[PDB]
Amino acid sequence: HWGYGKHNGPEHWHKDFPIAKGERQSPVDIDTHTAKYDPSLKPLSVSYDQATSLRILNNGHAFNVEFDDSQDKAVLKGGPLDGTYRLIQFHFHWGSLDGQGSEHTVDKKKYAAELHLVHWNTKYGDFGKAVQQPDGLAVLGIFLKVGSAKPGLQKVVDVLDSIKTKGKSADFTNFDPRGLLPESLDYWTYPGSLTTPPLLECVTWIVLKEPISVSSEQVLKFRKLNFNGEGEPEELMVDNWRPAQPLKNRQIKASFK
Ligand SMILES: CC(=O)c1ccc(S(=O)(=O)NC(=O)NC2CCCCC2)cc1
Ligand SMILES: [Zn+2]
Repeated sequence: HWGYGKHNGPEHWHKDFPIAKGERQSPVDIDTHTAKYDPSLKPLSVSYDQATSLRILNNGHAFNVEFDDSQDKAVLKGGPLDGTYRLIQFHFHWGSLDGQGSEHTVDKKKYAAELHLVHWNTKYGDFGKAVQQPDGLAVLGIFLKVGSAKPGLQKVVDVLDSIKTKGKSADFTNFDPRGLLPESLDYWTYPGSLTTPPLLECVTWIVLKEPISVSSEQVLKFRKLNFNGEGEPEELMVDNWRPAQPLKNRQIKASFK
């Protein structure tokens, strides 16, 4: 099936998933100087107090921390969003080296990695139905650079030896994702897509300006992960990112001057 190699990589995806060359594909380059401050943007409300992690999954693409999205416990609202969006999962995309890994770029700049806190609109009832809708998902994009450790990322780093290969999963309760947030909620926003197949055009994107600092050792653990399944030739999970896509008929709004 699809992957990130020479033969199944992003440039091959359009064959099985035509929308890949569609009209609102993610990620994009964020031209910070082309983006308009939008006064009419309401403030971003990130309400992660009752957030309930359950499991961590290696799906052979990335790893997902899954949350109990059976009630309004950890929600994204305000900003550009109309209604309430439930956190289902977060995952990263990262590089073979520190000079790459991010999917979104800022004035063509690539970060070491990028966090997707994935939420779905509660008016659609569930995630599968939400991705069928243009306003179905809100993804909170956060850039990772290498420097200081993120203390609140270490619990996730420590358990990754337990989910080394495709398919493997671990109980992962009580993780507080507020420890992955930067200081500032300043953000760009655009209409966009899932960045992997099926690349559905169901995403309101919210990328924070302020990156979080992770340690080289924290990112080195992500790179020790495996695309392949247990008992298979070792392919290291690195450069699991989609390059920037054509902006087409889209304006990127900013929450700040
Ligand atoms: C753009 C973006 O953030 C996003 C892309 C795909 C999906 S999905 O297809 O609904 N999720 C998964 O089942 N897999 C996950 C995701 C892709 C890597 C981590 C693993 C969810 C969010
Ligand atoms: Zn993602």
